[PDB]
Amino acid sequence: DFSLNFDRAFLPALYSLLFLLGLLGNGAVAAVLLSRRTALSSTDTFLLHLAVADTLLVLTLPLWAVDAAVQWVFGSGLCKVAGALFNINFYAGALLLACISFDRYLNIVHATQLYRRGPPARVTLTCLAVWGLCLLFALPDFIFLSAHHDERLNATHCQYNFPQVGRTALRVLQLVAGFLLPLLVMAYCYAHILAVLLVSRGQRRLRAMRLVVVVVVAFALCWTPYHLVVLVDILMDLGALARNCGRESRVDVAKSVTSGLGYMHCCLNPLLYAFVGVKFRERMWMLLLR
Ligand SMILES: NCCCC[C@H](NC(=O)[C@@H]1Cc2ccccc2CN1C(=O)CCC(=O)c1ccccc1)C(=O)NCC(c1ccccc1)c1ccccc1
Repeated sequence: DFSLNFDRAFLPALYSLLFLLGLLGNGAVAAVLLSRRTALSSTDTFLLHLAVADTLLVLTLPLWAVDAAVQWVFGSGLCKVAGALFNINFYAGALLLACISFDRYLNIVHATQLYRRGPPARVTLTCLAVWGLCLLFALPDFIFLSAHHDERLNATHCQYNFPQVGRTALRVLQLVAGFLLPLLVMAYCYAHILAVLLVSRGQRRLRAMRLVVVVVVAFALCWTPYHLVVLVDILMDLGALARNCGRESRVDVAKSVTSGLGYMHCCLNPLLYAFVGVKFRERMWMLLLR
């Protein structure tokens, strides 16, 4: 019962603070961006969509906190709705970070082949593609997610009724599409950005390099701890390890803590991609004056 009590005494407050801070940060980013009368640049649009995704993901948190505390008490319909929202927004966030990195790489590395004389380079096509792909990936949540009434704990939670092979397949898709592909795209793009910036000439390059390194390190540190534990759980399930109660409890608590840390990244997104740029701070100041 150690894992259950730890969840009870630790998830409510953490998710409450995440909810407050995410609603106050990503909402502020969204408002600052939507306050713009003129056009919005490519990275501005991607940041807007990222802010919306993070807002929804944090919005669904308190229901999950209640789930951890006592039990699901909203029926299966809200189980399905919340799960779909969660997965859609998580995948959207990952792919939007990858798209932001690719846009930065295109603008800085291939700087002389994409030059434009101050037009709006509309990028809504990729945003629609991202959202459609996220819906396609979340379909299984729409299909399977239900609220089983456990006869072992007498509880009632939002869990999948997949077959075991299905659970492993969904875990593998999570790992591949949410972590590995975004991480590789980010790594390539930002390594090339650094390679270009080290051989550039200016005084603004230093902050750019530091920001790039911080962004990559933040993503890696925040998300690796959870995906590594997910890989350990896959290894256990496929027979690569021996099951026991103590290991089960360790895995459960580790998953809880690592997931908390991971959603802390969607909490921190405003502090890295939005508030550090002079453009966004100027827009924020203008808005607050208004
Ligand atoms: N043993 C019971 C809990 C097993 C799931 C595990 N729950 C947690 O750890 C914490 C703490 C915790 C404690 C005890 C009971 C419940 C929870 C809920 N948690 C949450 O925050 C929400 C998760 C959730 O109910 C959910 C999310 C999406 C769709 C449907 C449901 C977890 O793995 N959650 C994050 C994970 C994931 C969730 C569901 C299915 C597959 C994976 C994830 C999803 C997307 C991106 C990254 C990670």
